Amino acid sequence: PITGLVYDQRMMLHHNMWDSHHPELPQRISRIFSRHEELRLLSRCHRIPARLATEEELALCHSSKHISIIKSSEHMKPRDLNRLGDEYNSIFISNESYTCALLAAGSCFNSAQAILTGQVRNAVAIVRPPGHHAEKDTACGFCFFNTAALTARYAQSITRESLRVLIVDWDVHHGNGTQHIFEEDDSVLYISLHRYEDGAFFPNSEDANYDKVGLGKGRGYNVNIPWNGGKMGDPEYMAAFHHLVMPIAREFAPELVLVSAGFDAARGDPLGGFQVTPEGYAHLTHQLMSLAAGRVLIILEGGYNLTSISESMSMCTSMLLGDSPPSLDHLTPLKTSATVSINNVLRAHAPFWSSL
Ligand SMILES: C[C@H](NC(=O)[C@H](CC(=O)NCC(C)(C)C)NC(=O)c1ccc(C(=O)NO)cc1)C(=O)NCc1ccccc1
Ligand SMILES: [K+]
Ligand SMILES: [K+]
Ligand SMILES: [Zn+2]
Repeated sequence: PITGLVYDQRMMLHHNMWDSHHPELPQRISRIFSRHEELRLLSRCHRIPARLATEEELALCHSSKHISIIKSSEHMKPRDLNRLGDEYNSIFISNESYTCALLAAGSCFNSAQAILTGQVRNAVAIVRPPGHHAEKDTACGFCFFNTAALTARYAQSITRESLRVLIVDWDVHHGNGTQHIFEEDDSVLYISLHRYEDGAFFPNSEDANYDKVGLGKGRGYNVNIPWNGGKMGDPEYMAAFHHLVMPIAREFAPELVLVSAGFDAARGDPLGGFQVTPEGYAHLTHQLMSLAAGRVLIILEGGYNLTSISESMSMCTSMLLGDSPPSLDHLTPLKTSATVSINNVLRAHAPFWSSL
């Protein structure tokens, strides 16, 4: 069994012209890549080439107007780049942003293709800018195009329209864009765990609550696991996976698993305030590998402590390669509010999933 890896240094060119120290740094992906080399993980993987997504591929999820506007940023003057960035919630743009976003999506397309055609069993994509806040018609939260959602649609386009795709989003923030793109869809099961705080955490919408279960034929195929009341870690994520993510995922029986793998719930993250450990992320990865004949693609989203994300994603790759899961700490008892959250989600999703 072969693990694939895609990384292209050109995705470092997207940058914040107003604040060179903004945490969504080019060095996020180069530090992760260097750690894969130091831990001798990189040489164990099949190297998947990056490529640009095409505009027809972007149109699987995004409107013609959104694609055109972001594409035009490649040729804008600084004053226009500044004005364009201000037309979105939490976006900075440079002349290289569009190309980097194309590279991030196209890299994931090549990895999903490699997985689905049997060239590799599973794969990891070290990409930026991230994707899961991007909506059909707008950029948001450092995301221009929704890489994970696009990869699900691309995978369906090269197999069959009904290919069952699971997206697990363990970035600390809700993937509002991914939820909305698939809200009415029963072919793509979206499961997000995220810091919620009764709506007082980015992206600041009640769409992230546990009672948003999907719409129409998609009812039951949107699973929000919202955390409230302080710092969650390995015990809470392991419990949510044990009682919610994996039972629902097994009943759905995905043919492809995409992980929106932000590492901003990691211990040490300056923005997330949580303390999932690298061993925790290894155990989450190892559980997902029991799905979909092992067809798992791990896609970088957020995560802003350079050392934490480098250790955390390297631990995921080590699991994909088949290494034994590392020992976890003594798991402290579940925090009270996490028990509440799990009970709320179970109650909301019991109508739809007999295994609950
Ligand atoms: C005030 C509020 N602030 C933000 O939205 C900050 C903006 C920023 O960059 N701050 C610098 C900092 C990151 C160092 C804190 N963004 C995030 O906190 C953030 C963090 C992580 C991810 C992510 O993707 N993780 O994976 C996405 C977004 C803001 O702008 N309102 C403007 C508005 C306009 C229009 C409507 C509503 C609102
Ligand atoms: K999430
Ligand atoms: K869905
Ligand atoms: Zn995030």
